[PDB]
Amino acid sequence: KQAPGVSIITAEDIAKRPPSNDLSQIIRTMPGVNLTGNSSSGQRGNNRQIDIRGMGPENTLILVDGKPVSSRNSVRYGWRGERDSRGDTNWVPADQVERIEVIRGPAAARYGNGAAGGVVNIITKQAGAETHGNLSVYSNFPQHKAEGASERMSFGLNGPLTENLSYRVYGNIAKTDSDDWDINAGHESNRTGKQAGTLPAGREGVRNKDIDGLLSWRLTPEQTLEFEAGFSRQGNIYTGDTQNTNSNNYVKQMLGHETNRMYRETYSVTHRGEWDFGSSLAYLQYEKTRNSRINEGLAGGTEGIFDPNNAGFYTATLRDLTAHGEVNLPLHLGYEQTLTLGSEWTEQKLDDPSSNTQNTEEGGSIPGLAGKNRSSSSSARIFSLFAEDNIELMPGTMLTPGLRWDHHDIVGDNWSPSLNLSHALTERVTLKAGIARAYKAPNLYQLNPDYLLYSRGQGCYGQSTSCYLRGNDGLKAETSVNKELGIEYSHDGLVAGLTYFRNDYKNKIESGLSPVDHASGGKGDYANAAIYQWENVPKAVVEGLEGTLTLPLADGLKWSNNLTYMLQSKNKETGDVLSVTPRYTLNSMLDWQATDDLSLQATVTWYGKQKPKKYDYHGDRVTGSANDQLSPYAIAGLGGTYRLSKNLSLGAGVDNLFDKRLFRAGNAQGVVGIDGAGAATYNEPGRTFYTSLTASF
Ligand SMILES: O=C(NCCCCNC(=O)[C@H](CCCCNC(=O)c1cccc(O)c1O)NC(=O)c1cccc(O)c1O)c1cccc(O)c1O
Ligand SMILES: [Fe+3]
Repeated sequence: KQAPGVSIITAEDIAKRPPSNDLSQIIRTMPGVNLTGNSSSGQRGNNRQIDIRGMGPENTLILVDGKPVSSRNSVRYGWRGERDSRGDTNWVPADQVERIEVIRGPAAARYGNGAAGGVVNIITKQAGAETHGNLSVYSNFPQHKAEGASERMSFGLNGPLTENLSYRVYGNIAKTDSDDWDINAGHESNRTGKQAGTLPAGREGVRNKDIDGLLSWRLTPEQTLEFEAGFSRQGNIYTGDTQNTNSNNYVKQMLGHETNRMYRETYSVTHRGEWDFGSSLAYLQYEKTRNSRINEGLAGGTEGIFDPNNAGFYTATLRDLTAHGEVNLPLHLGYEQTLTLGSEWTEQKLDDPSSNTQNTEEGGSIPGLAGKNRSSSSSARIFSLFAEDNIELMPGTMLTPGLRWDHHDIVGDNWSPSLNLSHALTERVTLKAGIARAYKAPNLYQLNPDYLLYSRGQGCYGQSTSCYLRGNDGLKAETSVNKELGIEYSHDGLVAGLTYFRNDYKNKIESGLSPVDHASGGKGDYANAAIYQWENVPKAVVEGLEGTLTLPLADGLKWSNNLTYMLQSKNKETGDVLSVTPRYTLNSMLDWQATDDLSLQATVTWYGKQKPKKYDYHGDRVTGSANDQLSPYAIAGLGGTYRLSKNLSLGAGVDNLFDKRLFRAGNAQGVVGIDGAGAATYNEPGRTFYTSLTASF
């Protein structure tokens, strides 16, 4: 379940540490993985997503059965690098997952665009030779009522209909209540003036509806043809969250209301063929995401708060089209080896009405940008060709080179080579090394010169004068040279391993630091504002350690541990951190199979210290509560699963047994009337009992 670079989570693991609702909860406990924001602002800080090796969650590519999820790219990408999005790990329900694969660093680059951190691939349970199904229910109960409880019901149902014809379907209904609007009261950062009384929000709630159907059709013994369609819906429950933690009356009106809904529809055709020379796979996916939410402002403090002048919903639409071909070729030659050949094509169409609406009446107008009625539409296509060769130099030693070439229709050509070595120093010991250069295509917001934010001063780098920030079709893609060197002892369920990783991070895209221009005209002190773009930041670095250790204490009894230690995370231009992660993270499970029918689990997670950014949006050094750090802390849990028959199991447990709690105080830095909160940007939920029930044939 842990090799160097790679982790599997199984369906059995999902049962022994049941997630509330989102899978991020269990995915984040792998080595190398954190749950964090994309950037340092702390904005939308209770909306944290899976991060691989400190590279940010935009560089974690989420797959379902090998097919991209791109839905979050429908949510506005803000000045400071965040989206008001819960991410893309909540589309498949926990209890219909067969396994999750997490692939980190150099072994992930070959997957291409947006895998600089790595790939997380959520794999669903499939039909068997007979009809099976299941019914899974989960329900939790926080000690403190402020905190939102979660409820989850999902079925699955699968089998043959003819000898050439099979199916699987599932459907899920779930709800995570929001935190009370006031859960952070008395923990909030200092707030004066007109910002007096405002609150850093707790966790947003979500309602889920997921329905998938799959038909697998065996055209020949060697040819399989699959069709599936997916329908999901998430609607939130709002609890006061605003980009800057300021409030108005529209915010309060909606408290408890659904203010955003994502409908996600996937249709896919997949043909899979296994024959003399080897294997073929090819697929078409159409993902259509509709992101309906309340119109928000786009200027300064008003960025990311509901806009009262223009009340009501807009709908942003993402149409994402993915097609993929491979075959593979066993090749007997100088070295016995295996070769893989493939193209990939994608199209991202984005229609977003609210995002390109900022006007130029106050900061003065911008040559080449119309102040009104700018386009909704943005798009990019990448075409890609690749080949991997997997090579047995001598038994138990493997070499895997591959080349990916990608043509982005705007950005141009990218070349992402890779090379992955494993060696058995001993029948017990294995050394692994990898060095790849991964690829990140600028997202459609960064790329678009119709996308325009404005600030009167407070958000402008290197000045207090008003400024604009503008998209930039000139940009280069972000690339990263992800190096990793690791060693693992592995014998009779004793596993002990330690990996060092460094990713050299080139052209990270980010709000720029110097004006490229100045507008002309507009009003008063704010006239002739500065113009900044999205830049490529020349160099950044992340660096750290991953470890695993697994000891069989006796037959009934297994002690497992995963360790992340983050050495460095540095924008080498500004010297500030890229993300806020914990210095280290240790997850420890004890697994007692107390009887053939009772399993018991104890867990602990230790989080290290967390430090905020050094510099504000001006580039100046922060002060007061902006500096505040989060001390190390641990979260422990007990649970069990009691099997009542082959057809019926029960679970129960406690998460956060000693009620260690944390509270979102605000964003990192201070603005006028709103003191910063440093690293205290999220809510850690308290003691929480849970129960569960799984019936299956
Ligand atoms: O005095 C300023 N703005 C006008 C005061 C009335 C606005 N008061 C508000 O409560 C609201 C919300 C203020 C909440 C605190 N501000 C922030 O957290 C903030 C964050 C990032 C960037 C900013 O410019 C911010 O103000 N501001 C606006 O209506 C506003 C409109 C257009 C352009 C802006 O930059 C805005 O902030 C000002 C002066 C220098 C620098 C600024 O960023 C200012 O907003
Ligand atoms: Fe402002």
